Amino acid sequence: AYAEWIAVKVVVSKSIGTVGIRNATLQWGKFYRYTNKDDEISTEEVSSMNVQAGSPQWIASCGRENASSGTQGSFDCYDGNTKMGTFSWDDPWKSGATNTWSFTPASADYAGITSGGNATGTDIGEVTLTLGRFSEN
Repeated sequence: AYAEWIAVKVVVSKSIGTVGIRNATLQWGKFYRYTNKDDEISTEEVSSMNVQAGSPQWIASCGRENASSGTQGSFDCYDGNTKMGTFSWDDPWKSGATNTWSFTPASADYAGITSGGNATGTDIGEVTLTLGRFSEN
């Protein structure tokens, strides 16, 4: 249902400049133009987004309307040709389960730090994903 939703704020550091959102996939639900759940966006369009440092953009997904299922999917983040990592989430419809989400870095050259999100809510809600390029101390 629409009540199961996540919205990911993609924050690109000046250490990267531009992040390509690629390889978006959904096991359940749809993508939508935040904040309007009726304005569906294709997986191809999400997978064409370029996010610029200083101007965050949102990737939002919800369950299909009136469906007894939630939203579950992923997208990849790229620095040019180089994979940075993958953001994934699971927001089930049935009660008695925990919502999950994560960024998994492809290497220690990049990090994606998350803040916010409801682990036990009907919805995950808003999660901020802050992406940067790093070197070992």
